[PDB]
Amino acid sequence: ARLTTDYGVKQTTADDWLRIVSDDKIGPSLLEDPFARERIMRFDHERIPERVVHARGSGAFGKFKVYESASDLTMAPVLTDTSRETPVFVRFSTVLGSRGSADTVRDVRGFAVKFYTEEGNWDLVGNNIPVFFIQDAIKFPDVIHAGKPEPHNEVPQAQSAHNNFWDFQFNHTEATHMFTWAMSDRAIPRSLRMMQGFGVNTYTLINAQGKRHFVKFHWTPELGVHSLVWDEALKLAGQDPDFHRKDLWEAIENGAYPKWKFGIQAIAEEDEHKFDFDILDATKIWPEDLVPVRYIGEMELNRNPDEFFPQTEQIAFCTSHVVNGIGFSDDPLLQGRNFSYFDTQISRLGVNFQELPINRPVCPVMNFNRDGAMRHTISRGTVNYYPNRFDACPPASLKEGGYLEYAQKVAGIKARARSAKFKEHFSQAQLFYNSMSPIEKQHMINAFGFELDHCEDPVVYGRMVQRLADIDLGLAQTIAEMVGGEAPTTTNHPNHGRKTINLSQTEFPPATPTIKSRRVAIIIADGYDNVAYDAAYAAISANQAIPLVIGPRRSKVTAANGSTVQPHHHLEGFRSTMVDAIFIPGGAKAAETLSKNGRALHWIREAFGHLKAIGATGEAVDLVAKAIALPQVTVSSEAEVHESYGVVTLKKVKPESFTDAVKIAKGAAGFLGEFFYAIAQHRNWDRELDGLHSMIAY
Amino acid sequence: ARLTTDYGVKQTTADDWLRIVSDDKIGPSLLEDPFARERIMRFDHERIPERVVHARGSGAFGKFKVYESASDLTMAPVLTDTSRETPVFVRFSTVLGSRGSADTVRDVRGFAVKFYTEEGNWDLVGNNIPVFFIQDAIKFPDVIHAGKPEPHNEVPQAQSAHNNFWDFQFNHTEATHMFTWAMSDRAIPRSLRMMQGFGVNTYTLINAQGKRHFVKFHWTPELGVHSLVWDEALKLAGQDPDFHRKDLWEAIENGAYPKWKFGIQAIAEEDEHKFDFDILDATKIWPEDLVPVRYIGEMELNRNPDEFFPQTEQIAFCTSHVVNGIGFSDDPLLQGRNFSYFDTQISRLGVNFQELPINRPVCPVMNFNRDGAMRHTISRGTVNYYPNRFDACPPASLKEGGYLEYAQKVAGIKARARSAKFKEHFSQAQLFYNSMSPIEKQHMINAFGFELDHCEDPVVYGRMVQRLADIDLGLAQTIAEMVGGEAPTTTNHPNHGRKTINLSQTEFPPATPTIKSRRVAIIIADGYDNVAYDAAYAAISANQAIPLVIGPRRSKVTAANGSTVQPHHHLEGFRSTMVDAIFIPGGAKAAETLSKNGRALHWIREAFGHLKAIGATGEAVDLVAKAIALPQVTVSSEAEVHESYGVVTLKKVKPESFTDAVKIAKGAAGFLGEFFYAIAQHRNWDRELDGLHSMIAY
Amino acid sequence: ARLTTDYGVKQTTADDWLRIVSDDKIGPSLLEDPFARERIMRFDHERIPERVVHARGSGAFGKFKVYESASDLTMAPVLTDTSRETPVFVRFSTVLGSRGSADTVRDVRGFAVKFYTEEGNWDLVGNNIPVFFIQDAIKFPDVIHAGKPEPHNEVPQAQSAHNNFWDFQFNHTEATHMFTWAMSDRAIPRSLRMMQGFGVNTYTLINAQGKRHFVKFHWTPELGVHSLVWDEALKLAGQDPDFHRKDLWEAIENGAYPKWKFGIQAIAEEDEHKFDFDILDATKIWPEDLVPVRYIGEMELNRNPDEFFPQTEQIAFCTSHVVNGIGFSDDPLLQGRNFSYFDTQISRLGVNFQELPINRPVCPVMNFNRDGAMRHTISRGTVNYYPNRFDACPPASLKEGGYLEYAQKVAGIKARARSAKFKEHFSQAQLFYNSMSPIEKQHMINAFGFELDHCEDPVVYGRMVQRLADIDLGLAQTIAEMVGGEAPTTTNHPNHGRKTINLSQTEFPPATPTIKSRRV
Ligand code: HDD
Ligand code: HDD
Ligand code: HDD
Repeated sequence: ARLTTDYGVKQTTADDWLRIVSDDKIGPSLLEDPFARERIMRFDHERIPERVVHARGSGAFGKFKVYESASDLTMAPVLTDTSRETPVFVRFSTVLGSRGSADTVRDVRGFAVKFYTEEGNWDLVGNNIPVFFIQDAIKFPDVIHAGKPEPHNEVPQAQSAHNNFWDFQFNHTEATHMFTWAMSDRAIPRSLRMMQGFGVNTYTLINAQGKRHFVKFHWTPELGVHSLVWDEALKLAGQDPDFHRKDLWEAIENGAYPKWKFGIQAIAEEDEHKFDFDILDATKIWPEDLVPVRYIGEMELNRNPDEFFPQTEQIAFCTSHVVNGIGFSDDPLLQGRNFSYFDTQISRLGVNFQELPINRPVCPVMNFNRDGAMRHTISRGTVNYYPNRFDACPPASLKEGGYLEYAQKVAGIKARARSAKFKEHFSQAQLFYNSMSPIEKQHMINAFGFELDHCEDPVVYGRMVQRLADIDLGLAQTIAEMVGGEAPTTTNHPNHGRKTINLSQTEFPPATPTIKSRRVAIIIADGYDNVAYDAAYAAISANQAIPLVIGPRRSKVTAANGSTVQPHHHLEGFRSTMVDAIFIPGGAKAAETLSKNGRALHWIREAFGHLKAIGATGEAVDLVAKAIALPQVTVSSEAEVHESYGVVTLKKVKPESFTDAVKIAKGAAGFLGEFFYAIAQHRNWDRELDGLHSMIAY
Repeated sequence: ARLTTDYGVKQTTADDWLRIVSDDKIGPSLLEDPFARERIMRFDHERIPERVVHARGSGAFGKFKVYESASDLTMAPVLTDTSRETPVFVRFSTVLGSRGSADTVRDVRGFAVKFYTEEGNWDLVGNNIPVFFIQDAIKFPDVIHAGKPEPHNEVPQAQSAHNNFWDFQFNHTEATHMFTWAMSDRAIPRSLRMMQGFGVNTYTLINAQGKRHFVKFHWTPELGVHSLVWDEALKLAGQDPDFHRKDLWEAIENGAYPKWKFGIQAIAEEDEHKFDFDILDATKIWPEDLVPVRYIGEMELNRNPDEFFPQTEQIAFCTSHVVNGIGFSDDPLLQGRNFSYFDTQISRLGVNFQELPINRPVCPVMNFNRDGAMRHTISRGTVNYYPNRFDACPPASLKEGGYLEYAQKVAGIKARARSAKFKEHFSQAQLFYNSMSPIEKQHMINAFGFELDHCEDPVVYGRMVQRLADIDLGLAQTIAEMVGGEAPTTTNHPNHGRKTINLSQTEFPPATPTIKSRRVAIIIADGYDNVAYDAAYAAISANQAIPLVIGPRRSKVTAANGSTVQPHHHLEGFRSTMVDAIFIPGGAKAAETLSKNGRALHWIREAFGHLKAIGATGEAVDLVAKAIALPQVTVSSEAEVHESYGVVTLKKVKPESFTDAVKIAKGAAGFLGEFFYAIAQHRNWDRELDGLHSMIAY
Repeated sequence: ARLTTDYGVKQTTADDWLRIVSDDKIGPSLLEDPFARERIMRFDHERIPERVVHARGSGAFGKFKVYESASDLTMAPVLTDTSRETPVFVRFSTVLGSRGSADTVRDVRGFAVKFYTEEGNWDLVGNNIPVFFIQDAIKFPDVIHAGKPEPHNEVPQAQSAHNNFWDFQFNHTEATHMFTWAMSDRAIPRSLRMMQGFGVNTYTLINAQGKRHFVKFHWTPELGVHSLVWDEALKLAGQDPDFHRKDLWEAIENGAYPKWKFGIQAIAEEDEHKFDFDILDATKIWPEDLVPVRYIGEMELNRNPDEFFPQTEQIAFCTSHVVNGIGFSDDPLLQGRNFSYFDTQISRLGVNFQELPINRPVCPVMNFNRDGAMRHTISRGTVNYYPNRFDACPPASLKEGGYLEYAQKVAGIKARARSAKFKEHFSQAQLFYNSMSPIEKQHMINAFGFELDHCEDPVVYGRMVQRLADIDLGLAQTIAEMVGGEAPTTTNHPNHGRKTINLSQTEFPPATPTIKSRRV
């Protein structure tokens, strides 16, 4: 392999333009040089427009397969064939930010899946939140413009924390349910692999008998639903803007393929109008206590892209992409969406976007669509229209797999309006808030407090405080004292206190106790205990977790016994925000050095403040106890394992200390068991519920 | 094969949009319909920008091979390997007209060849005229804008016959030589298969020893150089705007692959400054009496495109495309061209145009050029720059085929100017006019007369008449009496009368006497002589010519003997302008009917006026004689074959009449032989030289 | 004012698509609706390609004026007229990051100024660092690709802290001087209003007598040169990615218009070859102890944009934009740059980009350039070429202000190579490091330590440790103990210890003691 021009001509150098030159005097560059001009021209035109929304995203290839046929609901083979595996590509994303914005901002997350079925491409373009801000697609530009950077100065980037966003939220009551979800932990996921996915809009399924069902699609992570805490999310946005992109890529590269269970909620054609809300209203969820989610399949991502730009950046999804057996409903949000995903590709990619490798279906494509810019397809023949004398490219009958258009009855008048049930805008917002656990309510309170603090206009946060009273009077009062304004004492939308299942993240734990893919920092310094170090390192690895050694330097650290190791990073190059938990082995010399290292003390205080599991043995126990300096947090004093607020310690290490079985469960006996259990729980919420984090500086 | 969307979903119909409908009442179309929107969207975006120049063109695939190695001049394998065949695609075109303009207008013709060599793509982007209007590329917009439709009203289409064109010709004397060629028969070729091709600019060749030669490339048709006459060219422009496109496609489909000999003119590096003119001046030819053309190869076109748009419309050529062993010179016209063919593709096709099938090289392409709109190429790897730690994609040394940049010495100052010899602008214009045969001079005179007649501004044609005196005083006078103005009696640029070889088309006859691919109309009517008909039809076919039967109707025509035939076209659907010659068999009843048919009489008079061969036997002889009504044109009276001005007749057909050998040569004995000889001569110029065409109304 | 379509038809609502509907049942949306389709279509096509480099940036309007005529160096009125004020628009930016990336990352900062002079638009497209990574423009794609997110996974965003960047730095020694500047505090400015600006390449000035001078342009902040500290810069990148954009907008809105002094370094045509380095080598600075900076003007930014997208996002600069009296040199980096700023606009904006309000000159434009996509200009007349019979749009003579092309002598051969003096790649890197104050050296050490820590390939940081020995042996040892690798004990490029003036930020304090614009 040797350097060539794009037209195949080999070149002798990639370092000099053709110019006039002499040993002692340089001259002008020549216009004639085709190699140089081509290099610069290709470079000059590398960029294409970013997606108008969901510009920041990461994707991977995978496979989908149903383990239970849904033939009773649909005749689409992708959902009925339990023997075939369907290839997919999934792109996750944020919504408001442009291409270089951070992964860990507070925002809705896109969850788009392209199913390359034998019957054509089916795209399920969803989000990690089940509802949306608006009921009619016509207002998408309004809500997006309001959330995006303000027009005069293009501030702020990838943030809803500003005047215009909250101005729209207050003035468009349809969005009430949505901004409640937006302030919940759902909007700051720990990993794209640890969040749900939803079709959001109401679609339809048609079976072999022609019977139709209205449906909602669900994706549920087998690792469970987990989130970051705000201070941590903001730090990561700067310290590692690629946190989620790297998290996904790393897991797949390590063989920890993320999986999701695929479920369907179905309502028979005949029961369309049997609910208090309109089942086609995208600002409404279908309470699972009324319509259960039926899980029938599983999807896993098992292969990273070969090259990001031609694949992840150029992939195009659209709600318009449906295969036989799957259809649309009169959902007024979905209806306008179909128009958009085709239209936008014209300028973002080009009219022939379906020819791009990543977008092409895996089955035969036959039609008379022709030409267009950058056309690669060459079609032989003298005819390009139907009907024609050769009966070339005839339509497919229904029996041959032709798309079945449900003959839905339609009656009414042409008008710019929605039906009666769409007028209800507060009930589910209250239901959602009511269903949140205490810690989740606290996080939402902190979110409103931060967001409205960043609204400079007293009219904006003042009005929002009034609106919050329509969700919960107590909530309004708390926010009012935090950001200003006056919380009303009454409301025309009383909160009756009902709650529902499967809304709180507490109802989505991992399929089984695990710490798979979690990152655990092992903090050391010269003189560390090689014994505790070796035990933890092996146990972390053997439990599919990632051990990351952090030391004062990234060259060499010497253990108390003389053995050495090269840490992965030094204390200044990384931060606790980047890991799931920290472990510090003993060694008097090491503990003393770390106790005088401000950066190290911060690692401990921050990990504590961010509610992460902390484990320490030997002399490191006193290090942690003194770093935290909280009487509420007790530690081991002898050879007994001790746990307090997710802080696991063992001061006196004995021969049996690391011989106990490693059981990831409540009330484990050994040190590693209890430590891993704290990690498996993701975060220690009691630490925050008891206000301990508020006492620490991090 | 069944109808599907571009994303692979089978459809049941291509005739109805999804709408609200009932048996007796139709309703509105639905926005949700993805199949219909995709159909219309693809259609809405089918067009791409036409080429800014040479927009109207036709192309085909073929092969090239040298039969004599030019290793003494270059080490480029494409010009030294006599055992390999190099695939090529050639696109011919006009210059000024937009996409739907006519093939047979008066204009320079493009002759672009893309050589898909094993060492990369080499493009020889030439024209059918050896020189150009300007010396510096910076003025291309000026000459093109002047010739193109005038800006205020966009008139006229594909014509140099208007004020602005001739305004520029007069004011920019560098163009004198060129407009002389433009008014010659070279600008109205009979077929793209019957014209020469030239690189025009001076290129360079470098051999294995590193020695360089300045060169000119030539393409010479084996069918010879032939042209149409003006009245005919204009009629065809309307009657069949695709005349040349069809001519090329038909010949190839019929197995008559057009061929050209490839030749090179070479001047040693050391003799660069040994001529009166600058050898890098594109407004100058290298007189073949001074520098002979060395023919070393042959190219043939043998395959029509599979689909016009993705291939012929999207192919991109550029002077920048050169392979090792071939280089550029300081030709100030060529220098700027190199910049243009890359630049223009950005908007016409797209930055990734080299990825299109038709443009891709046939050898490996390896470099770090990346991304860009509509990117199909996927490159695995973590590096995309040089130098890199994996030494990925290193440059090729000269021994490995790396492009050799000649270390040409350069000395002077930075300035917007040309050197001394470039200042000569009239000598070769005179040489060209002097070298033209009498008939060619007459055709040029008629051209200037027609072109200037179409110039509304007295200042424009008035000045041009003055300029013509700088070419030939007699020419100026003749044009002045034809279009107005006052021809000067003197000139500061005397024409010394010298002539040179290989300029007149008379010096480019076919490789051997032939009528291959020529079209011959056989005009009949009920009662025609089946004998003469059968004889001519078989002889035409057996000599690789195309017999086209033309009758009063296109259903059935009955011969005098009762046999029948269905003509290819009726008299009103075709015209003599579309064929090379006409033949009319006998049959008293047929001749009588045709003698009273105005359209038929016109076929004869027009064929005569356009100088085409006319053959007739039996009763058709009197038909032709009376249709032409010229004493100067004599015809057979007995059983003897008679020829007069390309009109071949035989009044009394005998058993031996069609048993003579068919010899295409001067003074043949048989009727078919003499008739075919007249056809092989292309046109009868004596007919025009003696003013016989002027006596006929057609 | 009432809601209308783009074609002027008033609408009754912006909340509902036209559909089939009844009091109790909603129906499908109608295809016929032009108002709704137009709303969504305009929205669907709002975005245009971001700049291939310097995608993240912020700008403002201002004015420039020379207080001392430089007529001895040039006859360009913008630099000789002390009575006129020249309007300008300035866009500041980072280099590697895409549009939504953070303001406070470690990176070179772009400092582009468009001068709307009466004699045409003059753009001075500079950076906040005086030198560059490469000597020949042909390698721009290499250094940019190396620094940008790696191709397979598009990681990391707006950071030089990764394998490929440091792989290129080590392997292309021309970049040694540059990466030293990149690790200094210059790459993490506290404010765009507190950093210098440099033309970087060597330009030329021609006076009324036709005499030429080779020059370097300088912008020096009156508030002084100040920087953030790393931990702070990283936190801000997440806590307020618009920190610099807001800093600039706020200051201007509050009436604290940022100012810069404009200076010129000039070398007479005759002394072109009198230095150890080639004066046209962009990897070299002209030591101010050898060639002093002559300050002659001042520029201030005093007005924020009316709308970011049509102005700040769409503005196009190019080194090709020079007015009479200002020209180019054979600087092999500048030479290729001229080609690029015109070419890239074709896909980023469109061929008629010069018609956009923000790009249009303030003086008459007359030529025969025509058509092109989205053409707004309408030209009356039947002629569009030169020469023509009406002598329409004739050229301007030199006395009439026509651009003066210096008749520079040129002699040599056509070849892909640079001259002798370009071969020196380490001297100034050492000079720069030597000139840094103790605190600045410490910050650079911390930078190398952080950057190389983020290089996963032992070969990458291992080689860089070896390269650092060519700058300073002590530096290499310190970095080696911080990130790994083995610091060599010797070097073929000894550091002689010489220092020079005006490199350390300590030599650029505010014009006068102040806390103006500071937040407390
Ligand atoms: C009619 C306009 C409209 C409406 C009402 C919505 N969107 Fe949308 N969306 C677009 C118009 C759009 C778009 C402008 O057409 C985008 C960006 C560019 C593109 O390719 O598609 C897009 C992309 C886009 C993506 C990114 C696909 C990718 O990764 O490329 C996701 C995940 C969603 N949308 C999700 C949703 C959800 C869950 C919605 C609420 C039910 C929603 N969108 C309503
Ligand atoms: C610098 C500008 C310039 C100059 C001085 C010329 N041309 Fe050119 N030509 C172009 C700029 C151009 C172009 C604008 O770049 C075109 C049209 C679009 C395209 O692809 O290439 C083109 C196309 C084009 C084609 C058509 C290739 C095809 O079939 O696509 C031919 C045959 C020529 N040119 C021939 C010539 C000859 C024989 C010239 C005189 C020696 C000449 N051109 C001078
Ligand atoms: C030949 C390629 C090339 C080279 C060698 C450089 N650049 Fe460049 N630069 C471009 C090719 C480019 C570009 C690709 O054409 C850009 C981005 C898109 C655009 O409009 O211009 C650009 C933009 C760009 C901008 C942003 C203008 C804005 O705000 O829009 C600045 C400040 C610079 N460059 C500064 C420099 C400096 C100080 C350089 C070293 C002396 C340099 N560039 C070398």
